Amino acid sequence: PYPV
Repeated sequence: PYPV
């Protein structure tokens, strides 16, 4: 989530 950061990025994924």
